[PDB]
Amino acid sequence: EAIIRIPPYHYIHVLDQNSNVSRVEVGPKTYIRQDNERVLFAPVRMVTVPPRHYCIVANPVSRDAQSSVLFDVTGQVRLRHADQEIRLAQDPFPLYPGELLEKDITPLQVVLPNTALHLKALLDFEDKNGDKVMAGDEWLFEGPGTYIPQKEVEVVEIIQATVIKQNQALRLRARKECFDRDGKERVTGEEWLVRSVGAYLPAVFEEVLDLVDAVILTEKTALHLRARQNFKDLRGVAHRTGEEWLVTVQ
Amino acid sequence: EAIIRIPPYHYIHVLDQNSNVSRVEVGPKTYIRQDNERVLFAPVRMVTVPPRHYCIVANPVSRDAQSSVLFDVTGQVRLRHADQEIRLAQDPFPLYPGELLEKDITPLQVVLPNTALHLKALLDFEDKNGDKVMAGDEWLFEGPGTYIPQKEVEVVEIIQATVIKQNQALRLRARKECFDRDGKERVTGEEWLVRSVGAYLPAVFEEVLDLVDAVILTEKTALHLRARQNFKDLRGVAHRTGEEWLVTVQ
Repeated sequence: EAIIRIPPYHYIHVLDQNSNVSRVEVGPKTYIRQDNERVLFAPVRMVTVPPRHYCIVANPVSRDAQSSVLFDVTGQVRLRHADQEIRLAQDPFPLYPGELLEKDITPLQVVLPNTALHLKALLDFEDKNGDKVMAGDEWLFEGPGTYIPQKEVEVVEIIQATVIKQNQALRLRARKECFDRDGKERVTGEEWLVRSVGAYLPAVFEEVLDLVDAVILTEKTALHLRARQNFKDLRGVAHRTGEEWLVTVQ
Repeated sequence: EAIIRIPPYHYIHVLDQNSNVSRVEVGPKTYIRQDNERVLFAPVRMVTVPPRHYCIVANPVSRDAQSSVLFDVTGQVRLRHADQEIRLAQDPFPLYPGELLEKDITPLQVVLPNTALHLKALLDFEDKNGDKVMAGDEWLFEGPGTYIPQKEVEVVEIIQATVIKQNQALRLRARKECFDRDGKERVTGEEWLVRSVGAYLPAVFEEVLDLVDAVILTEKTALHLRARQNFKDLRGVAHRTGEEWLVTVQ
């Protein structure tokens, strides 16, 4: 039918095959078609973003300073074919020609007060504070809050804060050379021990091992152990790479 | 038949295939149809919301400041394709075109005076008090009362208040790092003990374990126990990670 026939917050792409300038006809209206405004698709609803949600739209539209959707000399929509635009809660924005929906509408990303997101940047970019973000930096999203899902970052995994009970410690194994909470250089595979009571939130590098509990030392017993390598114990005694000594209640 | 023929609080969608501006014709009347007001469905009743009930309507209608159902330049109803509207007790509101009923009319949500709802937000939003609600926060609906079923929140489970009899205690296991009723940081898996007599309402994080009863200590007997880890008992005595001592009537 030559008459195209639109519901209210709907829009269709008219294929002006005198120019193929496919342009969104934001409804609603009894738009009339010559074969210079050829309709492409159906009156399907094309749902929008509910509050505090996000949708991933392929090939978004380039926007000027006033956030206006630009058109070129022939009237075709100015696109970002090789970009992405994270659309938060907003009106039923017209899907301009080229604008494809990669990910349909999805709920926002939530972290529990003691979980963390391994926020891996996939693409080099600059954060809002604007200091530096390398193409693949690792930074840990903190506890209670909500992250804004961006196109340049990827949530590889959710990191549950492993719990360090008293008389228990976490055998942390870094897989890259870096620092720790205390501040001494932690190298790859160097298993170190943190005794801070609580739910020690693992960093981007700490591979969590088993929770080692403190052995039980009454005056009836003494722990006979061998040092695997040079270090200084909690009491402040230098020990060699295999010297066997006793730790007691004293 | 060219005559459409409506009962009183009924309404039908007329498909103006000169514009397909499907618009609700709120009855009742002897509306007459050219093929520019094409009827879509039947005089089926389309029940409304009884008092203190709620219905979930897909694709609700956008409303202005005066809560008027808007129309666009061609007269098609202004919809919220990507939103929800919780309809409380109200009149037989016209189901405008696009407006679908996700959940049919259902009774309101009730909590017994000592049950609780694990109110999980599915979507990021702001509560009525307006401080902050992250996308997936956990807050416990309290006792005797009624919650308003919202689109942004989900009742995962009903939480029966587990009962702590005297000489009994609850072995609470948090699965996230957080605080407790007393106020000390409770980390994941750290089983702690609450001795407050009553029906201790479990929090959003407390996984309830078995109810441990107080052992029976007459002067005839003494409880010989070993401490699993460093702590301070109720009497205020530091105990090591395996020191075995006796607790008596004294």
